[PDB]
Amino acid sequence: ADRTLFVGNLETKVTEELLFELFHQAGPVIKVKIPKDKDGKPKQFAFVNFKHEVSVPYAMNLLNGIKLYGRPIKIQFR
Amino acid sequence: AAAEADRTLFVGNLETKVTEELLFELFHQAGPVIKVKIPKDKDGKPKQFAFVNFKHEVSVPYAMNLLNGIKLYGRPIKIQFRS
Amino acid sequence: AEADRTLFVGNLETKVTEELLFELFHQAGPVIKVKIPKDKDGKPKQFAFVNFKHEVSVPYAMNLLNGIKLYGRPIKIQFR
Amino acid sequence: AAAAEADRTLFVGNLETKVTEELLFELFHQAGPVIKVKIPKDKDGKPKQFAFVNFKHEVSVPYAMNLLNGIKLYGRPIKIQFR
Amino acid sequence: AAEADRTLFVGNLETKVTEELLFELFHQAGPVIKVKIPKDKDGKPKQFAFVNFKHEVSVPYAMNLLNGIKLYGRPIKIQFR
Repeated sequence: ADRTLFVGNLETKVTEELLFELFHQAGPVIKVKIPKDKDGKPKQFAFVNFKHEVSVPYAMNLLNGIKLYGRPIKIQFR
Repeated sequence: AAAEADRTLFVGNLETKVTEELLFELFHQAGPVIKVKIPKDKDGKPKQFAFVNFKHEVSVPYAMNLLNGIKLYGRPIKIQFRS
Repeated sequence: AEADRTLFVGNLETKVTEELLFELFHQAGPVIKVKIPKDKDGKPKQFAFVNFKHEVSVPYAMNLLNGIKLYGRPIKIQFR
Repeated sequence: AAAAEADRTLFVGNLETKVTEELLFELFHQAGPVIKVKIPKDKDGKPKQFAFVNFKHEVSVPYAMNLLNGIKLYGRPIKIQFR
Repeated sequence: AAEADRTLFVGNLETKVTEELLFELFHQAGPVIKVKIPKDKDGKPKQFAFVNFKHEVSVPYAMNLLNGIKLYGRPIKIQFR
């Protein structure tokens, strides 16, 4: 839980599979999770858990603000 | 089968000289393209927009980031996923 | 005459030669010829015509090279 | 010496608390071999919000300065300054 | 045969820029004959340089590629003669 990023401002069509492939460019990714509504539907953010800590500052610089389906993601850390 | 739609982009603000062949080669850089269509007038003219159908849906968010706003004969295209 | 594989390149610095433009635009595909017309007194003018072998080079070249600075002066590409 | 070490050392300020000497070594290594990196701690402590990066080759100094100045580490851009 | 068409003026130099640094930097535009940072009448380096390329094409290439680049925080100002 020290190598995890918060990716907000996600467009409705962004899936976990898309973010994994995107953040994998910053290093091996253990898993991605878009939390689902209390009644099943995705929320508009994901948690991206890297294997290595260095992927965190690398991923932020590399991908912060990148547009997915027109909407720029917002990366935060802790 | 009709999604097909999940893999289609609306490309607007097309210069009249842009051909279906050009868009194909252009959007092929984002992945395999199944078909491209520039709808036709009742006088055969272009309506200044097209539909690009990719094979994989990952190409969709990729083509957008990579081509949206690119100028074709001076006119910047406008890519929309559903339009 | 169906040679619309040709671009106009205005706003040329005095030191831009046909050789330079050929080499510069060759990055967008084979070039048949480049021309800088000379004026009434044998002096080159401030624009050029670049004729491509393939039409696809035109939209490519426009997007790739337009507004690039040669000797500090940005070229102004036009189709017709 | 220790002035030939002063002309091969850069001051890197506006650091995020999370930035470690290791991260900086790897980052500035992209501008050439790095002898040593030091984030000073004071009195307690503590530690400080800047770093000293000592290159082996003086050429790395203007290179790194022009290559890495202003890039964001954990959202905070680093401030490189030569002597 | 005094070719100034293959030489660039590089002004607004930081005092720590050397002829060796400008050589290696401008070499990225093609072979470089010589680089000169002139001296004043008292033998003190000036804050501009002359870069002589072997090929004229390096001129428009170099100044499009390197003009305004910061050396020790100071952007160089390239001018073609």
